Amino acid sequence: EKPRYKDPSVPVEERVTDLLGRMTLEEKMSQLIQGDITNWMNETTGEFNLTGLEWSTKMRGGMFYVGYPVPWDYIADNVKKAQDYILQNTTLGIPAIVQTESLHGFLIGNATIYNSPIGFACSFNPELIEKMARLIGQEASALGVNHVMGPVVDLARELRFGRVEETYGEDPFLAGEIGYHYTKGIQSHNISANVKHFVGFSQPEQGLNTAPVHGGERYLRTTWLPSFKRAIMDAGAWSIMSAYHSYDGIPAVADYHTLTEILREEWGYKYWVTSDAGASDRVCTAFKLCRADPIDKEAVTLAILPAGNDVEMGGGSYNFETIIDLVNAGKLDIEIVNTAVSRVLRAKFEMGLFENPYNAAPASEWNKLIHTQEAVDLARELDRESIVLLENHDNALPLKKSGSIAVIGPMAHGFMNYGDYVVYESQYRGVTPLDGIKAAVGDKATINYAQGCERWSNDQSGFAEAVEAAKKSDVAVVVVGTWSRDQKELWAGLNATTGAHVDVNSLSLVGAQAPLIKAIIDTGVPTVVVLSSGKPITEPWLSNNTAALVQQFYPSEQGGNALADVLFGDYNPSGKLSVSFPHSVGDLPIYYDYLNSAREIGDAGYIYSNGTLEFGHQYALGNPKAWYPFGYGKSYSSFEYGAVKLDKTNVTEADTVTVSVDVKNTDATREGTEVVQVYVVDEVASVVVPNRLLKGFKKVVIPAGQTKTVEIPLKVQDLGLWNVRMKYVVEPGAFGVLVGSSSEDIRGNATFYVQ
Amino acid sequence: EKPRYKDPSVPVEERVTDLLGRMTLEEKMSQLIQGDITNWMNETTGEFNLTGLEWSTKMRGGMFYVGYPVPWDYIADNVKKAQDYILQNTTLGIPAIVQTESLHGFLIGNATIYNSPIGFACSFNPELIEKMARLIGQEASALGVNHVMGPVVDLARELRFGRVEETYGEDPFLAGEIGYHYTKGIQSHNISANVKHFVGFSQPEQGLNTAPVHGGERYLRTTWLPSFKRAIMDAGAWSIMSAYHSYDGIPAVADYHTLTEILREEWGYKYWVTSDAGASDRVCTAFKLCRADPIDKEAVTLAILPAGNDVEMGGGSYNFETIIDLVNAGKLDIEIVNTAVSRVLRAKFEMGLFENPYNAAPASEWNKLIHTQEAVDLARELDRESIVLLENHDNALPLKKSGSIAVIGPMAHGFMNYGDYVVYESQYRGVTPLDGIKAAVGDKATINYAQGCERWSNDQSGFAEAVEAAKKSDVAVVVVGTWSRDQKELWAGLNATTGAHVDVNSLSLVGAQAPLIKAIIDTGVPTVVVLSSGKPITEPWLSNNTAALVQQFYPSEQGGNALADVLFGDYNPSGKLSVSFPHSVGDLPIYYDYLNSAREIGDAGYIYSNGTLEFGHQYALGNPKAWYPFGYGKSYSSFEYGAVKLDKTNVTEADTVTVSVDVKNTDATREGTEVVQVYVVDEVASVVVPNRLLKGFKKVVIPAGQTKTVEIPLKVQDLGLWNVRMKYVVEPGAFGVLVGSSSEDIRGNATFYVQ
Ligand SMILES: OC[C@H]1O[C@@H](O)[C@H](O)[C@@H](O)[C@@H]1O[C@@H]1O[C@H](CO[C@H]2OC[C@@H](O)[C@H](O)[C@H]2O)[C@@H](O[C@@H]2O[C@H](CO[C@H]3OC[C@@H](O)[C@H](O)[C@H]3O)[C@@H](O[C@@H]3O[C@H](CO[C@H]4OC[C@@H](O)[C@H](O)[C@H]4O)[C@@H](O)[C@H](O)[C@H]3O)[C@H](O)[C@H]2O)[C@H](O)[C@H]1O
Ligand SMILES: OC[C@H]1O[C@@H](O)[C@H](O)[C@@H](O)[C@@H]1O[C@@H]1O[C@H](CO[C@H]2OC[C@@H](O)[C@H](O)[C@H]2O)[C@@H](O[C@@H]2O[C@H](CO[C@H]3OC[C@@H](O)[C@H](O)[C@H]3O)[C@@H](O[C@@H]3O[C@H](CO[C@H]4OC[C@@H](O)[C@H](O)[C@H]4O)[C@@H](O)[C@H](O)[C@H]3O)[C@H](O)[C@H]2O)[C@H](O)[C@H]1O
Ligand SMILES: *[C@@H]1O[C@H](CO)[C@@H](O[C@@H]2O[C@H](CO)[C@@H](O)[C@H](O)[C@H]2NC(C)=O)[C@H](O)[C@H]1NC(C)=O
Ligand SMILES: *[C@@H]1O[C@H](CO)[C@@H](O[C@@H]2O[C@H](CO)[C@@H](O)[C@H](O)[C@H]2NC(C)=O)[C@H](O)[C@H]1NC(C)=O
Ligand SMILES: O[C@@H]1[C@@H](O)[C@H](O)O[C@H](CO[C@H]2OC[C@@H](O)[C@H](O)[C@H]2O)[C@H]1O
Ligand SMILES: O[C@@H]1[C@@H](O)[C@H](O)O[C@H](CO[C@H]2OC[C@@H](O)[C@H](O)[C@H]2O)[C@H]1O
Ligand SMILES: *[C@@H]1O[C@H](CO)[C@@H](O)[C@H](O)[C@H]1NC(C)=O
Ligand SMILES: *[C@@H]1O[C@H](CO)[C@@H](O)[C@H](O)[C@H]1NC(C)=O
Ligand SMILES: *[C@@H]1O[C@H](CO)[C@@H](O)[C@H](O)[C@H]1NC(C)=O
Ligand SMILES: *[C@@H]1O[C@H](CO)[C@@H](O)[C@H](O)[C@H]1NC(C)=O
Ligand SMILES: *[C@@H]1O[C@H](CO)[C@@H](O)[C@H](O)[C@H]1NC(C)=O
Ligand SMILES: *[C@@H]1O[C@H](CO)[C@@H](O)[C@H](O)[C@H]1NC(C)=O
Ligand SMILES: *[C@@H]1O[C@H](CO)[C@@H](O)[C@H](O)[C@H]1NC(C)=O
Ligand SMILES: *[C@@H]1O[C@H](CO)[C@@H](O)[C@H](O)[C@H]1NC(C)=O
Ligand SMILES: *[C@@H]1O[C@H](CO)[C@@H](O)[C@H](O)[C@H]1NC(C)=O
Ligand SMILES: *[C@@H]1O[C@H](CO)[C@@H](O)[C@H](O)[C@H]1NC(C)=O
Ligand SMILES: *[C@@H]1O[C@H](CO)[C@@H](O)[C@H](O)[C@H]1NC(C)=O
Ligand SMILES: *[C@@H]1O[C@H](CO)[C@@H](O)[C@H](O)[C@H]1NC(C)=O
Ligand SMILES: [Ca+2]
Ligand SMILES: [Ca+2]
Repeated sequence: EKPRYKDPSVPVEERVTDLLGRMTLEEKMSQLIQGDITNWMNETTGEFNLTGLEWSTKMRGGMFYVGYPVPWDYIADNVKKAQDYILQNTTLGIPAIVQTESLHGFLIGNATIYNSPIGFACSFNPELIEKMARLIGQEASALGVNHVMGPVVDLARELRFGRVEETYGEDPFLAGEIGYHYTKGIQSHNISANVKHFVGFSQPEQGLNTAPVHGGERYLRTTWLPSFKRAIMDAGAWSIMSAYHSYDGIPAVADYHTLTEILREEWGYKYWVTSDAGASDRVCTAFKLCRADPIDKEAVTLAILPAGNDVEMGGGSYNFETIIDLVNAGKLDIEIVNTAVSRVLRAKFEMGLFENPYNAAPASEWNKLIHTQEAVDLARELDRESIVLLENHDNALPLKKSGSIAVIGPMAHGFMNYGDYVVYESQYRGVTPLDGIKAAVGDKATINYAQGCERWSNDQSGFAEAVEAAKKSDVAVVVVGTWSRDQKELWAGLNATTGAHVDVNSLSLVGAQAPLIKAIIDTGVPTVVVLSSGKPITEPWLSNNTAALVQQFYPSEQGGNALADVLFGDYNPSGKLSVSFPHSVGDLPIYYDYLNSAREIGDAGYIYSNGTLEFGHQYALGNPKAWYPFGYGKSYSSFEYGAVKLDKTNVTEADTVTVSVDVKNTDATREGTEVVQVYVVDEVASVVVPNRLLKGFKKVVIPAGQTKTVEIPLKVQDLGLWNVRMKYVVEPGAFGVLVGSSSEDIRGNATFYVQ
Repeated sequence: EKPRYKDPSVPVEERVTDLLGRMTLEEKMSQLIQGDITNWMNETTGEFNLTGLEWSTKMRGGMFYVGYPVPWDYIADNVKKAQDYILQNTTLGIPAIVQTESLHGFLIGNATIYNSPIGFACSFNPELIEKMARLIGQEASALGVNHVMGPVVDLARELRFGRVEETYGEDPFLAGEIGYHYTKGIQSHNISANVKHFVGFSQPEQGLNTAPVHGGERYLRTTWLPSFKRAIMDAGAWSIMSAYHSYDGIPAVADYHTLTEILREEWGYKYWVTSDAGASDRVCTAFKLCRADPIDKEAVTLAILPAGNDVEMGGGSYNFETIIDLVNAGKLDIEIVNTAVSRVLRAKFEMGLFENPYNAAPASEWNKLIHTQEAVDLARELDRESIVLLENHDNALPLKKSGSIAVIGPMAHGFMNYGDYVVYESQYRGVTPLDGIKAAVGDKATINYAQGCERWSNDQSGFAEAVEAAKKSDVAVVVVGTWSRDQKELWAGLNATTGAHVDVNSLSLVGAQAPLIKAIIDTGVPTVVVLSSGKPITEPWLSNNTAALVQQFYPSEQGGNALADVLFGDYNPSGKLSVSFPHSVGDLPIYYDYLNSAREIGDAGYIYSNGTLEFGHQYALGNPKAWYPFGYGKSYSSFEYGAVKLDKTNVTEADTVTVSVDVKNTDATREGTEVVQVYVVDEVASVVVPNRLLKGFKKVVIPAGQTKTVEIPLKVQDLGLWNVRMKYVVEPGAFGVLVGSSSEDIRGNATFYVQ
């Protein structure tokens, strides 16, 4: 007599079948459309509108967005009102999924802000990233959130595109490892991850946000899909978000081959796909696959729902409201609707929502769960591990805590240089470089600060003050780079050089920043430049014209403390680049995993700083090789690698090859951390393959003078290619194993053979 | 009793069967490998080596290259020796194909040099290009050549790549029309064309010569293949050359899908495919599909010959010498060899070579066939029709033949600015801008010449002389641009900014050229800039800071006379751009036929010349829209278009729609020529398609005040797409017809509907 779907002990598929058979067609439509908390919650006052909750639950009640910059109790209270309404005032009581952003911290004011993804990928520390994700899930779940819109497992393969910072770099393997760990950390709370943006999104034409992508099926399977497969199938993500683009002319939101044939029929994915925000309308408005004005809502629904895009996100025209009419007209098979709903319900059952619909903590516990010291300490630790040392001439770094230090530049103080996907007014809280350097030295050194310039201006009126600061100091630290905006300022249109919908046609420093550096170097004071940015910057004259060069991708709220830890030697920098740096925007793309036959062609030309021209061929007056390659990063210590050893030389597809190498820290006094990287070369292939691929790594702490044996496993099944019949095969033959300190700095090699 | 293959009256397929059944395996191998005239001809002395001819005919005798910078009689005599040896000293007497380059003129000294392809495509005059090709074939056949290595029907879709100049622009339709006409003109002589480079070659990664191409099958079929289909199938080209690249990871030289499934099984191509020069070795050396050192010649042959690449070009390791061993070992089916040989023989029979093996004229007739006044006049006419007027402020142009005129700049005099694929020392003959301007004015104007700068230097020591020339003149013409090299200097490594193996990471003027222009403008003398180049140049400040701006892609030997014809008003410029011009190399790609959802996104930023920054989004500080779009070009006259009329509004796939529009020349006095362009929009599609596509045009001469009715046919069968099943369909629905003066300057529109 009680419904079987309410029984926690019944197998999930039986619960899904029982619930689906009780649902009206309107109740099915409602599970597939995303609502919004502001449908019942006034964003300024927090005041409740029942009529709005009734409508939202009826028409778009399966899940709703909560990413507004409001007090914690507005979110907790109005989420509770929604879950209570569902239980008391609907027949079936299907609990809502409650969605927000988490990219590099729970998107609510005064929560912990971690460094941006492109930066924490430079840690090469997926276990530390899993701890971050567990703390983000702790913070989110405290307020009643049960779904976060991450990770991004897109690859940074088009450096003009504004969302490079949101990715884990250009490499499929590193992005897949980080996405697996991030997904696992979030879902350890029974909160759903949302792997995005499926698939092939982040190589837009011209670098423009949402522009179409040129590519074939071999590139899609070889490069784009692996990070998705690691986060979705291996970590068991409960949801996916499809993308805005077309890939070889098929919209991602309407691609049956990717969303159904690969994702379900090949991989066996069990759960649901949502569109991106207004991605449904784009089928007509951007792609012209239907009438745009007025929008053909039926045509949108008939394109995307049968393709395998189960859920329509807000931000569009709510085209799926046509489902009732389409099923009643015989234009849409009820089985397609039932499959979509089943996917959403399956995730909600497995998450535990029917047994625990509202997971918020009481108000008295929020300060014990959100912005804890454990989370702030982890923010500092992970930021510190992400900093990449690019140059260090004649032991300029680390700095002594003595004498006088100039701290110069627009990114040194006055605002926090956060990446995108932070809440409004975040930039007014956190540790700046100046704050961290002043705290580090105390009364032992004099700090001479000068802004030098505004990041958004070519005005040089601040230079004389900065030159005076440098001249009165023993060393100068100059902090410059790119900037983004928070989730109100970005969409209001305030100036930026990176972030969603902020694309660039140049990677050089903007405004007076490069001339500011030149003015300080020209004092003859040793000058340490810190790049504070969301993507590569092209200024190759910095490598040999400064005393040291440090990369800190957009910081955590502890950014200046992490930076001072490295600058003063309390931490030996250990980061390695997650993305290759070109010499110029004219040299793109620059990824390290180019196909054999790319990049290494001919001789490069050069333009001397005095204007002399030295003509070459690839290019006439420039260089297509990376300025700094994927995996690059220096240390205050030096590392010497021994002979590479394999445990097995003659293997099957079924085998694991363990790579062993002894690494010695040859420094006289300082412990350091090395990221040992393993690149695999498929020496002879039946189709053209990537020249080399990262397939393992290990980050190892090595005391001064000590030797550590580093072991890295290679699963042979993971080393295959997509052959001329579009089948995945590990072909018999030789595989080279290249071991070293970057994708170019190879210190040893070995070979094994697949039979 | 006499062999059937010798009977001219026997059907070609019976001749092929009879000859093939008489051939040894070595004789079959020899038809599939390209020899070289220098195997028997000393390039310096012309002296004959019989032993060399015997070997070359035995091992690689089907065809041979003759592109060396030698006297006419060296070519004629040593070709005759080869054809005579074949007839007297081989069993079967299979006549040789005799190959050279023809791109923009027969590649031998003192033959007619036409303007480069990217330039003559701006004529939008395929009938005039067919007359050029007929004259190139007259010149080549005079010396015993029977095969030319063109046309290039690649598209200029990557502006960094050095071979943009060799193409007919970025548009499939225009490139297909020109390639059809060029092929037809050559083959009217019973000389074979060689359509190249099949397929998808000219979008290399990073812009680098021979680098791999990312793209899908829909892009390949939609954009890359159509120009090939027009030149190959509609004009009946007797040969094709495959390319150096990989496309989505399949080498073009080893692609069974393109070379066999599309080219033969879909299209029904009857003839042969050659590799490019050393393209066979690349299967191992660049693509790593086999051992490189020592080269696995068997593996190369097993990859490319069965794929459909019949003939191995010289410049590699002559891998096909393994055919005998491979057939004898049972590794290569004799039927694959027999099919390849049959394709070569079929072309040789159809050409008429067995009846006429040596087509050279006698020496007494060479000056009546090569470099005739008819050919030189056509060179001037076609060059003049190719010049594009970009700007003309306040009737600066045309110039009067009075007063004083300054002629300034590195490209104004001292060398001819020819494109690539000219013979060694060509640059010392032809009409420079200065030569043409001095000839035009005679004693009616004073010409003040100054070089101003060297194209390859930032030295400004010549500026004072040029400023003095400008100040003493009423108007200044400044000639700058890019440069290439001839077929000895290019491969010797001399400096260049365009041409095969000369790729660039910037499109801005090189060296002191832009500062030279600024120095002349700053005199206050009206300044007319002529861009003399092989591809777009990015200098947007020229549009509104000069008096006039003229584009002349690399000239003919009559270049300065054609330029003076336009500058002084004897010809009203009529060219339209074959390729879109971006604002910056950071904005690429820039083709006009982008897919719906590309390019038109968001708001553009700007950097003022005073350094003020104006932030946008696409891009933060730049503009992804073209500076000048495909099809752009001004006139001294103005044109007013009437209403667009269609003869039929309701059509089938079988129908032709004729577009009619009245065009009036509204100038007070001057006749002018307009290129009326017709763009088709498929308003609603089942897959994402190009936003608009050129599908017809007509170049029309209109006297001042006159109205002409222009009629352009559209074959509805040509307006389809490649659907989600990769089938070509013309889908029922609306097609917009946009008529105008460029791809952006649309003056009228109409709609028809397919049933
Ligand atoms: O109306 C124009 C303009 O008016 C001004 O008055 C106002 O200041 C602007 O806000 C406004 O623009 C719209 O703003 C919102 C964000 O609004 C905040 O600012 C005002 C505050 O008062 C308010 O509290 C805030 O809500 C933008 O939202 C962003 O939308 C993008 C997608 O939209 C962009 O990208 C695609 C392109 O096609 C569009 O034209 C472009 O604008 C999101 O991008 C995807 O979003 C999802 C998250 O979705 C969630 O937020 C959006 C919502 O509709 C949906 O229901 C939610 O689930 C990510 O997970 C994906 O990774 C990402 O790809 C942004 O996150 C989102 O914040 C509007 O775009 C804008 O028009
Ligand atoms: O050995 C290095 C260097 O030594 C110096 O001493 C010398 O000055 C250089 O010549 C030399 O380099 C080689 O030069 C030849 C051209 O040689 C001329 O200059 C010297 C003169 O004394 C002599 O009479 C001349 O022959 C180059 O030839 C060009 O080759 C390219 C292809 O090679 C390039 O592109 C691919 C890349 O993989 C290579 O590394 C790169 O060098 C042609 O490109 C294709 O060629 C065909 C035409 O083929 C015909 O010419 C080449 C020949 O082997 C073949 O048998 C012929 O059919 C075009 O139709 C295609 O469109 C194009 O894609 C050039 O046309 C060709 O002139 C050598 O590359 C170079 O190594
Ligand atoms: C970029 O945005 C900043 C705001 O972040 C603008 O800064 C304001 O500029 C005016 C005059 O330029 C000042 O009086 C305000 O005090 C500025 N605010 C801050 C926080 O500095 C800046 O003008 C914008 N720049 C451009 C070029 O758009
Ligand atoms: C580019 O190539 C030209 C040859 O075309 C070089 O010109 C020679 O330069 C030397 C000294 O620079 C002169 O003495 C010769 O007279 C020049 N020859 C000509 C024909 O002008 C030029 O040097 C090269 N430039 C670079 C930067 O490589
Ligand atoms: O200061 C450390 C040294 O102690 C260690 O021995 O070498 C490191 C690497 O320095 C090289 O790479 C960076 C360049 O900028 C240097 O000039 C090189 O010696 C240093 O950080
Ligand atoms: O000189 C002719 C005029 O006679 C004709 O009337 O307009 C033409 C086009 O000029 C426009 O386009 C080019 C820009 O540079 C001008 O400023 C525009 O008026 C002229 O060539
Ligand atoms: C939210 O509250 C304020 C009143 O204090 C109001 O100005 C605004 O209109 C309200 N928003 C909505 C959509 O009712
Ligand atoms: C309350 O919500 C209903 C239904 O969406 C809406 O019509 C009404 O305008 C809302 N009132 C306020 C004050 O926002
Ligand atoms: C249920 O709806 C009734 C109005 O019909 C309302 O009085 C009651 O507060 C609602 N309860 C919840 C928990 O939403
Ligand atoms: C959390 O999710 C797992 C996996 O579906 C499930 O087994 C478990 O019961 C869930 N826990 C709760 C408390 O709902
Ligand atoms: C800086 O110096 C070293 C010279 O030892 C060199 O390897 C590197 O290429 C130089 N970097 C740049 C950007 O010029
Ligand atoms: C510029 O620097 C180069 C390289 O050191 C040198 O060869 C050249 O002579 C210098 N040029 C000038 C014009 O000073
Ligand atoms: C061609 O002739 C000249 C002799 O005048 C000679 O120097 C050169 O070696 C000859 N070439 C060959 C390959 O024999
Ligand atoms: C003549 O050709 C033969 C065969 O290729 C070659 O061995 C011999 O060296 C050549 N002699 C000259 C003078 O080039
Ligand atoms: C044929 O070969 C013989 C040498 O065996 C030679 O004497 C004769 O000149 C050759 N004839 C021709 C036309 O090549
Ligand atoms: C020229 O080619 C055509 C087409 O194959 C052929 O019909 C004709 O006989 C040829 N003419 C000569 C003189 O060989
Ligand atoms: C030149 O001037 C006209 C202003 O009427 C404008 O259309 C064009 O955009 C300007 N060109 C550039 C390159 O600024
Ligand atoms: C630069 O030009 C802009 C645009 O005319 C003007 O707004 C700005 O005031 C000028 N800037 C300076 C610093 O002169
Ligand atoms: Ca292999
Ligand atoms: Ca249509």
